[PDB]
Amino acid sequence: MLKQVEIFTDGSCLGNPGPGGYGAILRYRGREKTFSAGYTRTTNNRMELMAAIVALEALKEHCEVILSTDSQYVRQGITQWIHNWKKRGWKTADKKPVKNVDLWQRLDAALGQHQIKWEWVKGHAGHPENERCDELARAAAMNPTLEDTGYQVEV
Ligand SMILES: [Mg+2]
Ligand SMILES: [Mg+2]
Repeated sequence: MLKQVEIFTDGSCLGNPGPGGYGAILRYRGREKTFSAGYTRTTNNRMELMAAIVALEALKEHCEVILSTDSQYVRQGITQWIHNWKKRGWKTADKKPVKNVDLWQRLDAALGQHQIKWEWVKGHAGHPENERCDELARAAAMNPTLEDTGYQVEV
């Protein structure tokens, strides 16, 4: 049997683009570990991906992971887009590079490490760990210390 683990994720961004941060909680046997960092210019959706990437990459063995997020962007990519990407070489139908391909490829690499069950929640109301992830992400966005070196500025 695989170790069973729970991960909760959220991103936060003060603009589009603007300062942003991610927040994640990894829970195993009651014990909780938190992850967060802040970036000077980024987007909310890139921070949503970073939260999942960082928490999954922390795992040192193959796990069964219950992954909970309210991000409709992450949900659309996981359930609607990534199957096209893997057939098309990570390009659009116009043979153009897909947006945020650097983070989507990193997330896909981390996801392939584990047995993943996704828990798509509707919001933060009633989900205390997801609310705490939002607090972690917002706190980092208010004290950014890194550059989002993979963000291709759109403006
Ligand atoms: Mg969010
Ligand atoms: Mg948020």
